[PDB]
Amino acid sequence: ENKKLLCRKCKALACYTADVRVIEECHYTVLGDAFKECFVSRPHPKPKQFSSFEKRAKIFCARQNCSHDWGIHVKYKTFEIPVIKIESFVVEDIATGVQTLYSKWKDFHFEKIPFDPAEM
Amino acid sequence: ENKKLLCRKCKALACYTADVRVIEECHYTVLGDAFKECFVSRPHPKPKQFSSFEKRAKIFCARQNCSHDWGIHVKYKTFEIPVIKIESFVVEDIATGVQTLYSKWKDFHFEKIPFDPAEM
RNA sequence: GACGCUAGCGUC
RNA sequence: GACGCUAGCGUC
Ligand SMILES: [Zn+2]
Ligand SMILES: [Zn+2]
Repeated sequence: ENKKLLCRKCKALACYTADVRVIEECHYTVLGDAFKECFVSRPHPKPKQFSSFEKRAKIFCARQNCSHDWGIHVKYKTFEIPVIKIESFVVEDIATGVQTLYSKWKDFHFEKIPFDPAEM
Repeated sequence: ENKKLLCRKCKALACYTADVRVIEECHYTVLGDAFKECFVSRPHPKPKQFSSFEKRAKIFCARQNCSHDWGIHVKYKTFEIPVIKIESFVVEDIATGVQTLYSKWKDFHFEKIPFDPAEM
């Protein structure tokens, strides 16, 4: 069932599992312009290249006074997208409100939709 | 089902699960004189007391050119005993030869006989 | 980011 | 030892 991700630090809404996409069964990104508003970016202090994408920026919660580290932003194929680490969020079940703290995506089981270039 | 612990680094036989005893359902020690031949000690650089015992020393694989860290030696009640961390070892099934690498005792499921002072 | 590794610190 | 938290390094 649908879930939302909240910033672990300030509990601000980040996105919904419906917006989440999986790349190479290993990396997690989020679609839509709404999410772009929820984080700010910063040139990565240790940028580098690996696999199918290059690491350009660190990303953080947009909430001033929070600035919680949410992960990175990368160039993947012809796209520049955010890649997030679940450890930076609280997962909340929308129907019940039950909150879950994961450390690894491997432990978080949901409909893991694979990334599709045709979604932009 | 009885199994043997091998030094993770040099693969030397250390003990059997038969010899293992649990203290406070959290800490693991080894009975018998045979095990006493398999490790050497060195005063603990960062001693301290906690729970029911006192940390006196570190213990290492007695094999020279190995000396893999196996855990500690403590005064517990009126006992001087070794306390081992499972991640310093490789578990081997005696019947099949299958080897398992655990990191935490909670993950290792064997007949965990609790410590009995009546056994020295 | 995913994973692996070293060092240090902290609690019982 | 059982947990917990930092920092750095490496790999793709
Ligand atoms: Zn936040
Ligand atoms: Zn050894």
